[PDB]
Amino acid sequence: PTVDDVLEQVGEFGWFQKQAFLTLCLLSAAFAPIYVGIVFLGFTPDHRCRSPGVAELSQRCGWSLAEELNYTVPGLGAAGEAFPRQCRRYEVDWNQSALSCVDPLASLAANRSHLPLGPCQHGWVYDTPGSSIVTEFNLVCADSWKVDLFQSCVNVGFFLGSLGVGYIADRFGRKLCLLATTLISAVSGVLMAVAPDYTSMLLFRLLQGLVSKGSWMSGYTLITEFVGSGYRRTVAILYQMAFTVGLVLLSGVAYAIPHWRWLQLAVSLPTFLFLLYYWCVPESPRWLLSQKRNTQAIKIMDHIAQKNGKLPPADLKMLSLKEDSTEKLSPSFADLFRTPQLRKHTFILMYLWFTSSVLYQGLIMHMGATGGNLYLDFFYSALVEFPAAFIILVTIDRVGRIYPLAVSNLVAGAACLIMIFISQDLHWLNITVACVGRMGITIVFQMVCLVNAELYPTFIRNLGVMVCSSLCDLGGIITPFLVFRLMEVWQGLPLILFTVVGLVAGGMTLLLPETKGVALPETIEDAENLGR
Ligand SMILES: COc1ccc(CCN(C)CCC[C@@](C#N)(c2ccc(OC)c(OC)c2)C(C)C)cc1OC
Ligand SMILES: *[C@@H]1O[C@H](CO)[C@@H](O[C@@H]2O[C@H](CO)[C@@H](O)[C@H](O)[C@H]2NC(C)=O)[C@H](O)[C@H]1NC(C)=O
Repeated sequence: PTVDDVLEQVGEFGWFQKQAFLTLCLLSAAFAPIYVGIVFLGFTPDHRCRSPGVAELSQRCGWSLAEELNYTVPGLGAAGEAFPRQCRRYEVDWNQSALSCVDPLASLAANRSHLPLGPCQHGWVYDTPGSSIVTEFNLVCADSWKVDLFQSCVNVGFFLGSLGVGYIADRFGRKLCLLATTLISAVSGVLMAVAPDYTSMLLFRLLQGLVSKGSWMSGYTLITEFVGSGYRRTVAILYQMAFTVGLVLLSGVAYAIPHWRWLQLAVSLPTFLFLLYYWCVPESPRWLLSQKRNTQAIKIMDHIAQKNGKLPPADLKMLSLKEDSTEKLSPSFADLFRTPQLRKHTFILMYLWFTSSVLYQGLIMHMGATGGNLYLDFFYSALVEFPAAFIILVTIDRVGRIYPLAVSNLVAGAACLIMIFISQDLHWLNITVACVGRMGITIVFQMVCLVNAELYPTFIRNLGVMVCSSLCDLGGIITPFLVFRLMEVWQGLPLILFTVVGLVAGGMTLLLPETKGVALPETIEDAENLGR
């Protein structure tokens, strides 16, 4: 009367599992807006210093947008690539000075650079018709650093949330966390759009970052626990695919409405619908059974059999763990580093997370010049992930879960290496090589997530995956400074480091035990002898 066999009897993947998976995938997309970052709220368009006198002249004679930028604005390329043109204003009186359209300012100085440069007051004039956060608070020239501060604060919030949000989810249940966390995320999201100043917006976004990953991973571990042992692959890969579909829909809607506040409100409000559909999914049977609440576990098992339509087994009355467990099974950070096998697995997984994040950031940084349309580039980037899900879904149960991950990490490393050594000049080959590298990186990410979830015990699974994921955020935060610093030492130093890191990660992946078709553990002592 173990949880595995009885679950198979009612059905590993039945209508109940299908409905629960669909309801959770509805939640998967809601994490795309929070994780994408500030790419759609903080895009910086072209900008010049507003001038009152230009408005009067704009109507007197025929004008064009390109023409106006040319001989009304200070020229670029002097004392910087575009520092003068971006946020410097000559301040020469353009009003009550009828110098003709042909020679508006040429006559006065007979030279452009030598002209007088005044302050860039009167705010700014931006190109895009829509409004972003940069346009809202004029975070353009003097406060340009504030965007980096916002991004870094959001990232450190992510890191803290990874470190801490796991314990509450693990100790107090997975449904309670998925409810409170998503509720806080929703109530902050709609609140950010009504944020008056720069501080409040940043605070609400920091809170949402603290809570979002906790919500997403609670849902992931809930669905993984619900699905049978054989079908973990399908559920996990489809959850990731649902996240990608949410990302694509985000790109589409972001193109639909540019205004950042309306975007945030439209993205946040639908989360209340999912909060309304919390009624469907009950607590994971495994967590309840481990916590010694067998009555509710059997009550739930009766329901799944009912919804499945297959008669429940008569043996449920004696449902329990394989061996008589202790009264208390509380999760704690202390228990995560006691068993040498568990400690080794945790270290390997943390290093794999860090390597994946660093390699991803390096690959995206070393990409080619950005396209004219940001939205199309983002859509293509999201689309490249679907082939990864197609590939991973067909090989996990036929070749295992260790060799694919090792080969994917090594493939991303070799992609970086070929980018470095072989000619990196603009060619059709380079874009395809970058796409292959991106596919390898996303395969690494998804495989690491799945194996890390499947490796830890049921009563500490969420905490372990959280702690191991925190290193991904740490690497994402730290890598830009590392790449900037190393570039000074030598021209191509960063890519050698990327290649060696990838090779070492691929090598270390081999130590991790295989998990092809093995029931996920429920006791730490059981997880210690998993390999044996
Ligand atoms: C610049 O825009 C982008 C921003 C981010 C990305 C992300 C690339 N990958 C989809 C990352 C996969 C990592 C991800 C998975 N799977 C993940 C899973 C578990 C994690 O730990 C619990 C985790 O850590 C943050 C990330 C998702 C949920 C974010 C692509 C982008 O291109 C579309
Ligand atoms: C950019 O602005 C300069 C203004 O100095 C333009 O140079 C003028 O070009 C016209 C012909 O298009 C000549 O008749 C003028 O004599 C030029 N000015 C001077 C001071 O020699 C230049 O053409 C502009 N370029 C664009 C693409 O708008």
